[PDB]
Amino acid sequence: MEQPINVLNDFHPLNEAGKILIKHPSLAERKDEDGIHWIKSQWDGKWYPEKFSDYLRLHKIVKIPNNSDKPELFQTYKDKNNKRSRYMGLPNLKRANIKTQWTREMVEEWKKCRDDIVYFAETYCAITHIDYGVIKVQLRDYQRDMLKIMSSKRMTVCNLSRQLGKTTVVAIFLAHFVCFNKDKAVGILAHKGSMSAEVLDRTKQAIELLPDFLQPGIVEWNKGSIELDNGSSIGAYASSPDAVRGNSFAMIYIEDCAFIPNFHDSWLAIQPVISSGRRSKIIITTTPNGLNHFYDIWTAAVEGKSGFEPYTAIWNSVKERLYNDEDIFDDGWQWSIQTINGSSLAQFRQEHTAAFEGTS
Ligand SMILES: Nc1ncnc2c1ncn2[C@@H]1O[C@H](COP(=O)(O)OP(=O)(O)O)[C@@H](O)[C@H]1O
Repeated sequence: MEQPINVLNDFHPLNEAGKILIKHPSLAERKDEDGIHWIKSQWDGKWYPEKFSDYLRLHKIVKIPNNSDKPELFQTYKDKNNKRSRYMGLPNLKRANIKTQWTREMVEEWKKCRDDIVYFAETYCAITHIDYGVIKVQLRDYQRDMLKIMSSKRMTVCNLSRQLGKTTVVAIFLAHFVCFNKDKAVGILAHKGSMSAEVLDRTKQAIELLPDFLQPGIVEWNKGSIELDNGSSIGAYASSPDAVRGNSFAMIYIEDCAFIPNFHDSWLAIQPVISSGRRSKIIITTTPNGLNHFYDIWTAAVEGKSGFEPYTAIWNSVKERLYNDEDIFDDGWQWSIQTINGSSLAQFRQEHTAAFEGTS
């Protein structure tokens, strides 16, 4: 008699010791509904089609309609043929302080966007599909959750894994913040100034695609900063105490925090910003880098010893990873095995499970 009767013959590197971190897909619940077979994921308790083709089939592909002829259709309208209303002859950008008359429906739609960030994202924001092109973005569950937390909490710290598409959500969040709030100065901080310029560029792209009624008039449009007619702005900087002390930000966004050398002095300088009577917002996102400064920030948040709300999302947040090479749902069994085998458990734990190398 070899291994017992009812013991699965498939093993996974992640279950390297008595601890089952990933359950075999054959043990999951299954059901038939809507004419197809479904399997329940162990990661979120949600149902997924057995076939990747159906997973793709069930997603809506809607292009961002190009409408520059019918104002009545204000939701998709952008007056780019009339370069008089344009900024620097730019067809996608709206000109500042331009007197415009609105209808009742337009005011309500604008308010709806101001108060429902998720609705704003999936109705007026996009991503570039490989073959379909520029279409409206359908947020991943973690992106929807992240957007909601960043908007509802004054300070948020996100411990994320790599390649989750987080820049897309950050861009939408910043675009939303400056478009629906007045006189708010936003500062983007990163290890290198070039990194912050990239975040700013992604945010500029989102604003550019917005219809006339949602897009604020453009006052300034540089590679290092922008200013809108509502008085809000965004600037890209290299993290340092001087960058923090040198401006009065309503919001500071820090990119890849755990990989910023000597961040401690920047963190120190941010304490007065946090405790200021102006109630500034602070958003931090990063993947782990051992037991350094970020580990301390994260731990305080998780233990409730700071004003920061913690948020985390790991590798299984990207659902395409839950289908194998034969386009069959396997809850990420194969993807994780190949990723670990192609690197190592240590690298996978840090890079994809958001674990802190600096062991407990
Ligand atoms: N909800 C989504 N639906 C479809 N594609 C997405 C989504 N979020 C991100 N992406 C795509 O993932 C790609 C890489 O993500 P990006 O936003 O650059 O962040 P990161 O580089 O950290 O993954 C982008 O080209 C983007 O089009």
